[PDB]
Amino acid sequence: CELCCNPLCAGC
Repeated sequence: CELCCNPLCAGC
């Protein structure tokens, strides 16, 4: 998620 690898991460 710190890389926004998954767009459903918070803030992505």
